[PDB]
Amino acid sequence: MPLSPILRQILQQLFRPDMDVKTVREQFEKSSLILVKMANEPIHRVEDITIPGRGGPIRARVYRPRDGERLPAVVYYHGGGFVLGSVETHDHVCRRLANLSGAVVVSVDYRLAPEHKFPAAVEDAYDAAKWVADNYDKLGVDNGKIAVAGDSAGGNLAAVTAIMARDRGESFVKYQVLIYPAVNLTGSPTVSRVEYSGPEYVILTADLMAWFGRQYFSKPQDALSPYASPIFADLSNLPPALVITAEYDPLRDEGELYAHLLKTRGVRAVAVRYNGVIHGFVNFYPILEEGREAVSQIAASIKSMAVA
Amino acid sequence: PLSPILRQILQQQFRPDMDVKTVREQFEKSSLILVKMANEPIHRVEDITIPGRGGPIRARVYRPRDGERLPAVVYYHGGGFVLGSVETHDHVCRRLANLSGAVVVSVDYRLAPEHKFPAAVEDAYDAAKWVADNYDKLGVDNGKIAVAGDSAGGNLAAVTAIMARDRGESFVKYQVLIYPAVNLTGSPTVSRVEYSGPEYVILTADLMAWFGRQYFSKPQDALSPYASPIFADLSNLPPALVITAEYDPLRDEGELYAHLLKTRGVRAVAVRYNGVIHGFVNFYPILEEGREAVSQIAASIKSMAVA
Amino acid sequence: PLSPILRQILQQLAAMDVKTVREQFEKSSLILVKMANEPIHRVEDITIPGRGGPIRARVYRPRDGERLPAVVYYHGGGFVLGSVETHDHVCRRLANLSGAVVVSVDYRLAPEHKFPAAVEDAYDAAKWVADNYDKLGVDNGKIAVAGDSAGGNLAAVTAIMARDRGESFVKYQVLIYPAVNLTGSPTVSRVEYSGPEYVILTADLMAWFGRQYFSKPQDALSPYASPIFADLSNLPPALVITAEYDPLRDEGELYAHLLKTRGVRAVAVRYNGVIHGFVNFYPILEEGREAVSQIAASIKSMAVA
Amino acid sequence: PLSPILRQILQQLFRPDMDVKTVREQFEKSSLILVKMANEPIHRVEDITIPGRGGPIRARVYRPRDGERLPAVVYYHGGGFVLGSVETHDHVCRRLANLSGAVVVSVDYRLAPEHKFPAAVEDAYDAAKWVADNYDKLGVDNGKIAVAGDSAGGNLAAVTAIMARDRGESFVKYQVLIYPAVNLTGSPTVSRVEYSGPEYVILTADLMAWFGRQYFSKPQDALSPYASPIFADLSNLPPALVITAEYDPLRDEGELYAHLLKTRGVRAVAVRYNGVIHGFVNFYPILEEGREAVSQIAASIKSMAVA
Repeated sequence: MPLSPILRQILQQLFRPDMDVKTVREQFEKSSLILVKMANEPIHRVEDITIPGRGGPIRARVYRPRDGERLPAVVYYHGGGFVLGSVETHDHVCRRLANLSGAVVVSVDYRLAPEHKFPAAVEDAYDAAKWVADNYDKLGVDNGKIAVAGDSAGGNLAAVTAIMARDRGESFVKYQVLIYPAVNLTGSPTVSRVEYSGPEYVILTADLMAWFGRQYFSKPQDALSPYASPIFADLSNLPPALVITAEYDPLRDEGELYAHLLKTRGVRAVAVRYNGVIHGFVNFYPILEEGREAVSQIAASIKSMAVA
Repeated sequence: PLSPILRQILQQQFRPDMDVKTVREQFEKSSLILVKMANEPIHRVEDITIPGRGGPIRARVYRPRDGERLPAVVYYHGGGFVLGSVETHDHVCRRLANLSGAVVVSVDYRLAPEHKFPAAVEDAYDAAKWVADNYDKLGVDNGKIAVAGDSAGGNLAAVTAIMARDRGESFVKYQVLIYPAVNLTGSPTVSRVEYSGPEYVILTADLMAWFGRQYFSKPQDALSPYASPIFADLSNLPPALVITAEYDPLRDEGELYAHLLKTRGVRAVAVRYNGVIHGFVNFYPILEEGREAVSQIAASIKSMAVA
Repeated sequence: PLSPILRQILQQLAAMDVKTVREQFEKSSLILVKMANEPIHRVEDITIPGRGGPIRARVYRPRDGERLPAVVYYHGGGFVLGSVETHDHVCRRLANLSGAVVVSVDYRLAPEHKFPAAVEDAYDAAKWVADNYDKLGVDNGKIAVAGDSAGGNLAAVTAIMARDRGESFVKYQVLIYPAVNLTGSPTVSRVEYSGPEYVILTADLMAWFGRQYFSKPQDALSPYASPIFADLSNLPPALVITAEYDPLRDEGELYAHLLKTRGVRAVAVRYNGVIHGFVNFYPILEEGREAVSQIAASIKSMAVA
Repeated sequence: PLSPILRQILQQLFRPDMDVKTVREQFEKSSLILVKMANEPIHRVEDITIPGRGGPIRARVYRPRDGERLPAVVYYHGGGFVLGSVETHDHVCRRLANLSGAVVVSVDYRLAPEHKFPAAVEDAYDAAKWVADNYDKLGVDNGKIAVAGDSAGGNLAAVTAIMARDRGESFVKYQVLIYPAVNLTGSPTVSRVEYSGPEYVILTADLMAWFGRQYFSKPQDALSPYASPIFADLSNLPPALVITAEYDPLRDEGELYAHLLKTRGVRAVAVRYNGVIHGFVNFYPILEEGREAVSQIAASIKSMAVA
């Protein structure tokens, strides 16, 4: 299927491996905020909290779409290659998710690389989800059940959080939504990785992916950890999964294989491919119909635990 | 790959010399097994008679809650233009109604070969138009009507939007096409040949050719845009959600239809469900993909996400 | 992903009545012909009496001998463009590598001669070669048909016509990214690779060719226009070459498959990283050289049979 | 779709706890059926002993015609680095020799588990270098040597080209990789999972995992570029022809390898054979795809068409 015409038009606008992390971070915030502002999403209540993690205080933003106790809970991890982003760059997606799902969304401001190498973000991701499950009365959410959700690098963090919970014999993760996740962080190529990582696709080029990996990892061998590459994990007894992939996305192949691999272990799991679009398309919902459709789908899937 | 549960299911005889009544009986019986295992509730449900140009059209109205000015979905069941009824898709409609908050009106359009094309197309338009016109008796909002259908009914849904468009009418605000047949000529796509071998069971080459013979008076009739909406003018059509399945003969054409809508300025989204075959939505009591699809469909209609 | 050198070849390609488009196709093709600079032992032009009048054909003979194998070749060009001259290099190289006499047919071009003018010429020339083997020094029982793109269509249709008459002079068919469905019925590849970025065969160019070829668009429904709708039984064994980034890729590969369903031995090979028309670029494109080498050797040994 | 006859061939039917010798016997026996039905002629053939670093290596020399300074092909049989011999691919080597005009030297490299990685790799390079060094004894042209191999043998061919390059040697002018394994880690591609279920028989998920356990001392060794050449520096390698199969687990990595070669300025062609599975070349007596492949490969070597 071809690129959606509008996306084709949006892509015609003009990164380097030598740029410093700070500059790239600032541009990614600036660019992200354009989308947030055009979304202009409402939210009934929102506040930032500090969650005590292993590596220090973790900032989280709590989006509450309505009044009431024992509300459903989503722990959300923003994308950005493990290097970029924050709760600010995905704020609109979280608000809309909250409002459509009726769930309290807790978006976790995990530690970024290269300052905090793998597994810093993984630790924060687990610590924050566990904190939400354990401190439900402070938040007015369900006792010790959450859905985990995230996009791209955040989809990795969602999958691995589920895995870490399973490895610790914890049962608080009830549902997982992986939005075009990176599940193999080794340098091993898939057809989609090579096919859609050319400069022409902009958002996730080969050069950028290589750069993210150099920031994320302290040593090559860490890419082989199942907490880095969850596609190498034992996938039994993981919670039901929705995996969203994009057609013209380097991570498409591995995303679709993860869903299948989940099923081979008897986990209920659905993979859906959005045609016509690139990696990261959910954040463009104000101007891409596919983004709106995905947020609708993700919300309703969480609300009813449709895959379970 | 095919979902593991689906591989087990697909393990196990249609003939092109079967008489329509037999195929109809077996289709209803199989379908009803799925309806029973779903065991869906509904607040209110009534069967009505819509007076169509070609005669009386039975429809089933599923009301999931109380209130006037509820949104509505006109639903067209699949079955090759030859099989099925409101009964065969009753679970899907109740579940759609419940999740969407919308009144679902499922249409028992006339079947081929007794009523060849364009009988069912004309009934599909009449039924949808009747729902619009009689919004008050239904307690539905005439400004919030969607059309939806699976397979052949996905065709009838798409064509109904076209028919309304051609008459300058605006009562279809949204269309959800669940693995629709949009090119009824024998022109192949890669998917049409790839997933139509006997081992896929549900929509085989033999089965497709047989539907075609039942539906049309002459094979050339498939060249009509009311038969093959992929050949229609597609401008000024309502926003569309197209659901496709990975292992589906109709996959390519449905994804192509979504794309062609976009090229005419119509907002449209194609989503492919991996590891599943044509017809998988009706299998939702046992396929997670099915449940996810109904969830997706209902929410997309409820919020008109694609618009 | 596209071959990098083919990226650079397309970036340098951007950088209309039929006459002008014809002349530009001729001029740029000749660049490739000259850079190939292929030798040939003997070459001369003949005049084949066809139903529609005389048909120019070029005979490439690679060696001395009577009873040589024969290939009737039909050039591409969307039924509107091209000539024996635009594909001279490909034909010379095919003959040298195969050892076969190649008879390239200068079939009548649209819009001057609408469908089925070229179909009629393609059949008449293939038959003439079969009938006139002695004056050619060829074996009338070792004739293959071959052609690229529109010429691929002509070769498939010529084989169908012979079949319809119960004639057996066509023993092998090599369809080089053929167009087998000329209707507006879409395939995924037709839409996927027909954007401006691919240059050689864009949607606009395909539509333009269709308007030139057909007197009315519904003529595409004829099985002599769209051989994918023909009965495919008892046709000669086939080699079908497709290109990965080609609108016609799906239908080419569908055609090979449907031959198999009817009991015809048939092989479909897809060349990765390349676009429609890649064979003619062989002097600067490794896929092109490989394809000519494969086609020539397949013909020589009738490997698929 | 699968070629209909291949669908038949497959339908006429390994377990991960079988011992190496039983699987070797069964592989040899079944291979020899195909060798017998080809019944290829050869002008001259004899077995020689090549002194490798790790000991004596049997090679079979197929000479298709008279003359000194004939071109040469060093050929490595497939079999997962565990099965096979010069015997199992004898027909393919004879036919390749006759069609190419080249002397073919099929190398009986050491098999795992007895001789783990990098035993076969060292034998492969040593045999090829020996051919280049002893060109006068074989009557070949030391400036027209190609490497070739199928599956595991395609890996060995690829890696031999890399080893020659790493030593500043230039005796490998051409490489033909027939559905090679170029990534021996457990990292998946779409094709690896898609076509590795039991219904494909020839190269299943269980068989692939079993081969990886035999070949490697420790699992990390697969990260070596001499085991997984797709991770190697690919600059300054010889021109490549890569043959893939549509319904093959190794399809994706094979196509990726040809492209990676291109990114480093090496001339390379990847061609996908449709309708067929891994190993299809050895089936040429009964598969048109097999005969076409042998024709293609031999002609490409003869003229060094990709160069």
